[PDB]
Amino acid sequence: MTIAVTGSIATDHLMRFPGRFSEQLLPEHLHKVSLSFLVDDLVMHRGGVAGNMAFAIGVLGGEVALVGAAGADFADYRDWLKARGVNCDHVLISETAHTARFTCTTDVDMAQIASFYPGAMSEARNIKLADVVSAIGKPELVIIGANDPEAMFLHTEECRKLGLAFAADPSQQLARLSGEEIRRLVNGAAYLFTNDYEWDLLLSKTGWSEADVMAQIDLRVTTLGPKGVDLVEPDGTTIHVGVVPETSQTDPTGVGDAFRAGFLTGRSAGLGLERSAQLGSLVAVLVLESTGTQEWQWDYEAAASRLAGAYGEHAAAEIVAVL
Amino acid sequence: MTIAVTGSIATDHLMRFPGRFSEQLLPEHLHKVSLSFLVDDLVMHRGGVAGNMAFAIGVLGGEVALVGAAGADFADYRDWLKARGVNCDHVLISETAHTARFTCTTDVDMAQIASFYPGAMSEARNIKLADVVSAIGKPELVIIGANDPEAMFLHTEECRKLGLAFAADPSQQLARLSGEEIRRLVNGAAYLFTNDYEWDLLLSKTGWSEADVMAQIDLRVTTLGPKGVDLVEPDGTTIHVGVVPETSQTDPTGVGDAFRAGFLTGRSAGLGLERSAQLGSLVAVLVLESTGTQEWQWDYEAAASRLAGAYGEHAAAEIVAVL
Ligand SMILES: Nc1ncnc2c1ncn2[C@@H]1O[C@H](COP(=O)(O)OP(=O)(O)CP(=O)(O)O)[C@@H](O)[C@H]1O
Ligand SMILES: Nc1ncnc2c1ncn2[C@@H]1O[C@H](COP(=O)(O)OP(=O)(O)CP(=O)(O)O)[C@@H](O)[C@H]1O
Repeated sequence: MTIAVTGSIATDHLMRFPGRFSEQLLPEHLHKVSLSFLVDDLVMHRGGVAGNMAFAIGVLGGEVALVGAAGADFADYRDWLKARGVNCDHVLISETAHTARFTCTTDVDMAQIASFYPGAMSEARNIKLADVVSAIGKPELVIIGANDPEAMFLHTEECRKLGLAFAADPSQQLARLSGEEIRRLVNGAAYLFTNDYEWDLLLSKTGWSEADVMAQIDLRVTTLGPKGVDLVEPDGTTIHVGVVPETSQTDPTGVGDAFRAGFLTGRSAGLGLERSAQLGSLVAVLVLESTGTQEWQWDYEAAASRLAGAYGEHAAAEIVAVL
Repeated sequence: MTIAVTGSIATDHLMRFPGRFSEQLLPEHLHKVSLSFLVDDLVMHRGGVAGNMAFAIGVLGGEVALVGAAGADFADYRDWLKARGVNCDHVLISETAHTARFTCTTDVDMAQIASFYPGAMSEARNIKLADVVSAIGKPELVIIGANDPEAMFLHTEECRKLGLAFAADPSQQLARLSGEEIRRLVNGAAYLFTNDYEWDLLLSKTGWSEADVMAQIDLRVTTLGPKGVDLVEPDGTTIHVGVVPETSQTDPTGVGDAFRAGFLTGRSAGLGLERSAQLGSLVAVLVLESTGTQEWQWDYEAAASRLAGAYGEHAAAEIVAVL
C-alpha cells in the first residue's frame, strides 16, 4: 500500500509590509537600489508539492515515503512529517545547499517582492528509486510531482526500468516543455493528473488525440476547480464528482496537491474511483479553508459529517470505514 | 565572574542575485510591483549584538548569561550558544513572535533589497534583571547592548535599582535619542563604549563636557578603527592600544561587538586595561577576517603567536595565561 511521492520540497517565508513599496520605489535610484522594508509579520509554511502530498497521505493514515532533495536545514520539517507517519529515509540531504525556499514580502496594496532559492532541488536528479525498492520493496505507486525538470524525466524512466506504476503530474511544466518532452512524461502512466486548461494544452503540444493518450495511460484525472473533477477510463466511461461545498475561500494554495493526495490515499485504501474522488474533494476543501498547505487538521467525525452532507450517508460510511 | 549580556538577538538571511535588479526594476509597474528574483545562494548567520557578544565571551571561556528576547525558532541558536558555554536560561521566549530577522538580497552591482523583521525584540522590555540575580546572583557586569530603545532604558534603570555594574553601549541609538535620553543611558556607568565620531556626538547632544562625563563613569573606551582604541580613566590617564594587523579585510560586520567581548572577558579574567584591550584587539581582527559574526574559530596557539607578534612575548604570555 506504499505511495512514493517524488517532487519538490520547500518552505515559504512570507512577510507583511504595512506601507506601500511604491513610496520607497518611486523616488529610488533604480540603477542601484538600497531598499529596506520594516515588516510587521513573518509566517513560515512547509511546502513543495511532494511535501504537501506526503503530508496529506500521512495524516489520512496511508503508507507513504517522501522521495526528494533537501538541505541539512530539513531536520525540523523531517520531524514534522515523521510525526504524521511519513517515511523520510529516502530524502536526499545535500552536503552543500539548503532546502529550497520561497521568500515573499507583500505590501498594503498587494504589491510583491519575492525571491526563489532552488537550493538542493536540482540534486533530485541524483536520486535512485532502485534504493527505495531495495529498502521497502516496490511502491504501489510513484507520484511524479513537479520537480527539477530533469529529475521528473529520470524518475519516470526509472519507474519504467523497475516496473513501477507511476502517476504523471505534468502540470507546472507543460507550458515549458516540448511536445516530445511531454510525451515522455505521459507514456505508460497509471494516472494522469492535470486541470482542464492543461489537458487541452497537453493535447495540442503533443500532437496527440484523446484516443492516443488513453492508449498510453490507465486513467485521466482532470480537475475543474469549483466544477469538481472528471475521471476518464480507457473504455470511455467517465465519472464526474462535484466539490465539497466550502465555508471559506481563504487560501487556494496547495488545493490541487491535497486533492491528489486524498484521491490516491483512497485508491491505496481499496476505494473505487468515485469514492476516492469524494475523499480527494474533502481533503481539497480542508486545504482551501486553511492558510498555507499543511496547516489543516484531520477531524474524523467532522470529515464523516461533511462527506455525508456532500455525498450522502452511504458514501460517507464507506469512505470513513477505510480509516 | 559572570557577564550578563543584554541587547538584540537576530539572524541574518542573505541571498545572492546573479543578475541586475535594475533589469527587473526599470521596466516595472512601480505603483504595484510583482518582482521575482531567482537567487544563487543562501547564507544564514547568527547575530544580534547580544548574541555576538555572548558568543565571543563563551568561546574565550568566560562566564556569560545571554539576556534578551527571541522566538520559539531560537532553539537551534540556543543549542549553538550553549555548546560554547553560554547560559541561555534568561532568554525570554515569545509566545507569538519569531526571533528578529534581517533578510537581504544583493545583486551583481551590489544593489540591495532588504527586510527587517523585529519580531520578539520589543519584548525585551518585559525582562526583569532581578530574575537573573535570583538565579545566579549579581552579575559582575551587565552589558547594555543596542536593543529596543525602551528595553535599554529599563535595563539601565534596573541595574541602578539592583546595584549592578553596567556597560553603556550608546552607539546605534545616539543619532536617534535626545540629549536627556542619552544622559540617562550614561549616568553611573562602569564602562562607556563608543567610537570616535559617536563620542563627539554624545558630548554635543548631552550638553556635557568630557569632565562632566568622567564624573558620571568609571572608564571611557573609544574605538578608532584601524587606529586602535583609547581607554580613558577618570584621573586623566589615557592608554592607547593599536590593532592586531589584519591579513584580510573580509567582513567588518560584528568587529565592534567582538572587541567589546574580548576586552570585557579580559577584565573579568583579572587582566589590567592594556592587556584587556590587547585581547579585545585580537578577537576583533579574527571577526574582521571572517564572513558573518560568529563564524570565527578560537585557536589557542595561533592566538598566542599573533598576540606576541603584535604586542610582544611578555604581553602574550600574560594574556593567554588567563585561558
Ligand atoms: N471553490 C472550491 N470549493 C471546494 N473545492 C474546490 C474548490 N476549488 C477547487 N476545489 C477542489 O480542488 C480540486 C483541484 O482544484 P483545481 O481544479 O483548481 O486544480 P488546480 O491544479 O488548478 C489548483 P493549483 O492552482 O493548486 O494548481 C478540485 O477538483 C476540487 O475538488
Ligand atoms: N583594519 C583593522 N585591523 C585590525 N583591527 C581592527 C581594524 N578595524 C577595527 N579593528 C578593531 O576593532 C575595534 C572596533 O572597530 P571600530 O572602531 O571600527 O568600531 P565601530 O563601532 O565603528 C565598528 P561597527 O561598524 O561594527 O559599529 C578597533 O578598536 C580595533 O581593535
